[PDB]
Amino acid sequence: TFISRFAPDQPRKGADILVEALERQGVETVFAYPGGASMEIHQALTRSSSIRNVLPRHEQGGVFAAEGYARSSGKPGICIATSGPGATNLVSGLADALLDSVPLVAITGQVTRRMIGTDAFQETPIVEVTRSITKHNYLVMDVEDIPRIIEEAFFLATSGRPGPVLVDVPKDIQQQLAIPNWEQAMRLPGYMSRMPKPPEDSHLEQIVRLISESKKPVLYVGGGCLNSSDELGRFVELTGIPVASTLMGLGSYPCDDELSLHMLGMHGTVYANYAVEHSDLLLAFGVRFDDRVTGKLEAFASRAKIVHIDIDSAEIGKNKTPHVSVCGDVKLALQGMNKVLENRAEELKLDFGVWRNELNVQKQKFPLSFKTFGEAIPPQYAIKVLDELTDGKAIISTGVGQHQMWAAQFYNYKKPRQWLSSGGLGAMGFGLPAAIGASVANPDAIVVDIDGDGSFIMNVQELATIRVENLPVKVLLLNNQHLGMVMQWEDRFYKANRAHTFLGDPAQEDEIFPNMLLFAAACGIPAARVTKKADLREAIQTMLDTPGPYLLDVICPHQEHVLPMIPSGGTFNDVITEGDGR
Amino acid sequence: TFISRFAPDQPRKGADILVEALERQGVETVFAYPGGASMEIHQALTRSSSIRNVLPRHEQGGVFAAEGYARSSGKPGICIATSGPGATNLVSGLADALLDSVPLVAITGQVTRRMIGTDAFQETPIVEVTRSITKHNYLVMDVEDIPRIIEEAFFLATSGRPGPVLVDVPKDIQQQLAIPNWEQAMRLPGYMSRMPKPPEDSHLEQIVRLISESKKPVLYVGGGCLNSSDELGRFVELTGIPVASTLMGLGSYPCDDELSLHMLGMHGTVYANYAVEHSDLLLAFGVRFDDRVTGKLEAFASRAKIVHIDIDSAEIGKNKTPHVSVCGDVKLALQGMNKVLENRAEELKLDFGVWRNELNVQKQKFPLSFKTFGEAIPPQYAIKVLDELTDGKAIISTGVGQHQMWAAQFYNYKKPRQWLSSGGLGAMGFGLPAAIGASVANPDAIVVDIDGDGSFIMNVQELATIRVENLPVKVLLLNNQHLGMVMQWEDRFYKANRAHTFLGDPAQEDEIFPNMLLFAAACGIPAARVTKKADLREAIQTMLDTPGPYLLDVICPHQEHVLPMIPSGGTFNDVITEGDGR
Ligand SMILES: Cc1cc2nc3c(=O)[nH]c(=O)nc-3n(C[C@H](O)[C@H](O)[C@H](O)COP(=O)(O)OP(=O)(O)OC[C@H]3O[C@@H](n4cnc5c(N)ncnc54)[C@H](O)[C@@H]3O)c2cc1C
Ligand SMILES: Cc1cc2nc3c(=O)[nH]c(=O)nc-3n(C[C@H](O)[C@H](O)[C@H](O)COP(=O)(O)OP(=O)(O)OC[C@H]3O[C@@H](n4cnc5c(N)ncnc54)[C@H](O)[C@@H]3O)c2cc1C
Ligand SMILES: CCOC(=O)c1ccccc1S(=O)(=O)NC(=O)Nc1nc(Cl)cc(OC)n1
Ligand SMILES: CCOC(=O)c1ccccc1S(=O)(=O)NC(=O)Nc1nc(Cl)cc(OC)n1
Ligand SMILES: C/C(NCc1cnc(C)nc1N)=C(/S)CCOP(=O)([O-])OP(=O)([O-])O
Ligand SMILES: C/C(NCc1cnc(C)nc1N)=C(/S)CCOP(=O)([O-])OP(=O)([O-])O
Ligand SMILES: [Mg+2]
Ligand SMILES: [Mg+2]
Ligand SMILES: [Mg+2]
Ligand SMILES: [Mg+2]
Ligand SMILES: [Mg+2]
Repeated sequence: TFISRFAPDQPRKGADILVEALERQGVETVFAYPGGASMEIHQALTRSSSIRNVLPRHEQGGVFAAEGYARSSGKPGICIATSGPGATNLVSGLADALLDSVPLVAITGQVTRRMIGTDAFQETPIVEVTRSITKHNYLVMDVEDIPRIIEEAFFLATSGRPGPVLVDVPKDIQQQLAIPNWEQAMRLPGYMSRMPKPPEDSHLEQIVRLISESKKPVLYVGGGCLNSSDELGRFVELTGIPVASTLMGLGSYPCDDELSLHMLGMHGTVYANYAVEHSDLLLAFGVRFDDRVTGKLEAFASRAKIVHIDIDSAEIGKNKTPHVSVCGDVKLALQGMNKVLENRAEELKLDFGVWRNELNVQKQKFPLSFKTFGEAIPPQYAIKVLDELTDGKAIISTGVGQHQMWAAQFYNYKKPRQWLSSGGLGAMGFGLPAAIGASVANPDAIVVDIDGDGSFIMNVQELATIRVENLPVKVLLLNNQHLGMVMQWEDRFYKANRAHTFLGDPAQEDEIFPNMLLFAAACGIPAARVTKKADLREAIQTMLDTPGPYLLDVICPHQEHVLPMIPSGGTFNDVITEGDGR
Repeated sequence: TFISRFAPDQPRKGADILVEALERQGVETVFAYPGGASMEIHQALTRSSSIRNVLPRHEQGGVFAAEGYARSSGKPGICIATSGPGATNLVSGLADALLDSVPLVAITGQVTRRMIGTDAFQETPIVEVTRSITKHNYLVMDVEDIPRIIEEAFFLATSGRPGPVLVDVPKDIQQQLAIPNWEQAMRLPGYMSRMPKPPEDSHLEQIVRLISESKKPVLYVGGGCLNSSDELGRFVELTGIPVASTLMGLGSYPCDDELSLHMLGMHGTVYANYAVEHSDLLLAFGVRFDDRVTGKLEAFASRAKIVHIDIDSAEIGKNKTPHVSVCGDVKLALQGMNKVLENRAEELKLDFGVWRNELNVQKQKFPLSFKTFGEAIPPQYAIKVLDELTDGKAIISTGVGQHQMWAAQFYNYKKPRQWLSSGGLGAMGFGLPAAIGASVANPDAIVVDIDGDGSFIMNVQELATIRVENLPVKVLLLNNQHLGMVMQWEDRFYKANRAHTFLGDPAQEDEIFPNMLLFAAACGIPAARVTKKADLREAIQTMLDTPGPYLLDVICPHQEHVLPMIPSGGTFNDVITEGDGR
């Protein structure tokens, strides 16, 4: 039973209705940056005792923080911005949350209704702008629609395939007094009828049937399984099928397990891509068959019966035509198949040890390899040390680039929602604010931002947010003085011709630039730089043991390449297993 | 006669056609940030000897730099970004350039044509997103359309009412070889027929007629006069009409002149708003009648014959219905009226000294006033010192907030395109990157960023750009530890209830946070902080005399308010002339 701060017959500002609507949704944390068109909302936020605001230094940092809050908890992330430039600064985050299916609710202020369309001060048609990069958006035209729209927004952002929902609120609606009707019925008749049903036993038994008939089965696990950790693990015990995970599904099945094929795809392991290439049954659970994973669609699992389970009917058969499909919650589908596999255990006699050995041979012959050059710190080894000293229990957020892939390869995530990384959009500057949101969602957790010197500096202003909010955010900065991922493609396909990929100072060419330690110093964050590989273990240990925020500038040779690499649009026979920029 | 780097019969990559298309447009500087979908363009940029790339650290910094390049030169600014997150990071700049009518050409990379619509890697419908916040945009579907689209883009961005034009280029189009046809005809038949004609002598003589019949004429000069500096000055000699300028038109008529009413509007001087309130002839040249200037439209120039000259027919009569209108270039309209006023000089006998004295009385009774508290540095006085030591010849870019208004009030700009500030959108984080673009456009000029501690930190990452590019950018940081403009509205209309407007550290409440000097130190920029008013003159002099970049942290008491202030939607009789937050 909810307790309001106002009488049931007492009129209150629309902004106070908006905030209370968040309270009834269980919202404890918001990332709001104030502005002229949203001052009423910020005033109403101070009157709330249950909602905490984490003030960022940039609205892109605010929405990225809401993402980290969401990806690392399963809750929806809530960011609030003002009209005009405040709203447009959320755009990268909205498109990011859409492509990665992150539950997110963005509230933007707006000019008064009579000023809309008149090119008013700090006015942009944010609804018209964001319609193609959100799951849905609203323009509140009456104060009485606030309780219904906010309920629909949270329902749409979290149910089905999650995504971002933007709610544009004009200033006059925030000031207008009203008595909210919390018993309103949502106007989502078509969307709720389109919601998938629990999976039938008919479809589930045909899948278990195909599992017994198969001799080379591979699990293709993606971001749709982040809530099916236990159900997937139980499913693997009953089948023994190896698990190949995507960049988004990392942690769903423990990466340190003997049945784990780790990540597959363009920068996936050689054995994971081998398993899918030579499989006869591909169990695609919670994936969307991205070109980063498949490459050439005709050659991806070219001799496999493809079972695809997805809660979005639009994804089933979009890129890869499956044999058997199940449109519904993969969590329920695993529960139904676990009871079938458990009762009919002795009837099926499932044993794929021959197929597993065929893959375990590939593990030994083509594992994840990195080269150590003298005393220079290899970034892969730096991440592996972070895995050890944290026991694989840390929440890892990353930027985008070489360091993002190495954080995916050389860290063994044991649970889902430990791995926070922009996959679909691939937005740099994501790691640091996402670490902020993850730490507020998980205060007693180890949050480490494995960032790159290009990505880190983009939203470096959020270091101020980390200190002011006193968040124990660790920044493992893998500094290579380059836009490494773009530099790697320059070495491979453009004869190492540098096209504006060096981030340092050409005058002082051998000096590390900028001095990221002084960025942390400016915001009162203790920092340190480690260059020699011997000091690396003690440096990372100091970062973890030192309470509060900490930045560790880990210098790395820039000639490193992410391996292995399947070129874009290529097949498994085009995999690059060796080579760098030397 | 243009000289190509390729034979007229030699095939070349579409990216090389794109870059050469820029060369034929006279483009010398671009602000490009590389990414996977635009690597071909960046490779083609290195082959160009005439086009320089200024690599920012954030694409929002890139587009804002293109704005400063444009507003401070009259040329179009050119920014280039990759697909997905690179493109979405341009959004705030595009909407900014649209509302302020800044000539700007944005080029975004895109996934290959066959991948569009498939939710591909780093794909966003940037054309669908930006259609409502650009003058026009394109999606290049064939390599042969590049020479025509780039020509149309620059023509649309610069002709008529300027604005931003985005050109989305897929990756396969950049790689495809072709022989460009530079003699292509632009497909803009309706837009060119809609282009305004030179003004008729019929309309111009009726204006001069109304000038002689008027006894209280006021000039309402805005951003449309930035290229009519001489024509407007000559027009004032022949009429003697006082000049009230907008936030965008600052510098069109010298602010230090005896006929200058300085800025009018919400935060405009008392005498400028008085002149418009009690005028009988309002010569609105190059304005759009913003609510920041008019407030309540019915009371704005309620007893004045309104002559409106604008190159956009959509603006004539949108908010304020005029008596006489001229749809065309105000530069030509002034030339035509100057010949009429010069020949018929003795016939007209123009003398408004009675009206000028009525205003000069208001200048003495209600001037721009600031209060000095002990030794605390008043920001107004700090800007006035910058005016002295630079002789009013510096290029000033600002953020958005209290410091933006004080930079508009207490600096006497002598020429147009010295004042670079986000007016319509009002985007924070604009000053520092715009200063970058202005310095590259005007290397031998004094470029000073009068930024606020909130705005400055948003795009603080561009300090690295300033050092790497060795730009003599001065940063006059007016640090008040608050979001001052939002704080001012809290004091006036919300009983000084702080709603997330303090930017410092609440733990160390009296410590200046963050330490902006260390931000400059991180990027190898010499910096200094001045707190006592006595040291202010020497500190600013050191900033100017020290070659290269320099950051000056000017600490100011946060209780200052921007005065005078006409509340939003109010009239002249509601002007607030005194008060602060103490
Ligand atoms: C530089 C870079 C390199 C990359 N290279 C790789 C790579 O090598 N390998 C790789 O895997 N990724 C890579 N990516 C990321 C890639 O772009 C995609 O993010 C990823 O390939 C696709 O993730 P996904 O298949 O799990 O689908 P997601 O984006 O995670 O979407 C989840 C899917 O499952 C469905 N779903 C969601 N919830 C449920 C539910 N409860 N029940 C049932 N279904 C549900 C959804 O409808 C959706 O289709 C890279 C990214 C970057 C930036
Ligand atoms: C915090 C804040 C406070 C502000 N308060 C004020 C204030 O007090 N006073 C103020 O003035 N502004 C203020 N503004 C800015 C305000 O929002 C607008 O930018 C400004 O009021 C309008 O500028 P403008 O009238 O010159 O039109 P512009 O935006 O500069 O547009 C130029 C107009 O002239 C036309 N035009 C362009 N070129 C030509 C040409 N060659 N020939 C003929 N016509 C042409 C265009 O069609 C257009 O209509 C403030 C901004 C902020 C961020
Ligand atoms: C930025 C807010 O925009 C608006 O809401 C707005 C826009 C156009 C006309 C009237 C209003 S209003 O009268 O409904 N409200 C304001 O104008 N608020 C406002 N807040 C701040 Cl902090 C500053 C400002 O102008 C400088 N104006
Ligand atoms: C980010 C570029 O996006 C694309 O162009 C793209 C998208 C989807 C499918 C194929 C391509 S592609 O084969 O036409 N080109 C690439 O995929 N380029 C690319 N560049 C970098 Cl530097 C990295 C990368 O994947 C990590 N991919
Ligand atoms: C520029 C770019 N990609 C294009 C790009 C541009 N801008 C954004 C916001 N996102 C992306 N993905 C990359 S992956 C460079 C990464 O550089 P980094 O942050 O220092 O990481 P690393 O050097 O390990 O590759
Ligand atoms: C938050 C805000 N306005 C809302 C806002 C939010 N975000 C952006 C990008 N732009 C704007 N205009 C202002 S004007 C605060 C200005 O703070 P400042 O940069 O330190 O300048 P000052 O303190 O002098 O007002
Ligand atoms: Mg289908
Ligand atoms: Mg790097
Ligand atoms: Mg009209
Ligand atoms: Mg930034
Ligand atoms: Mg400030």
